[PDB]
Amino acid sequence: AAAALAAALAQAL
Repeated sequence: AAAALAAALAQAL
């Protein structure tokens, strides 16, 4: 998840 979520955030912002 750490990977999944970090990327989620990066892209969102």
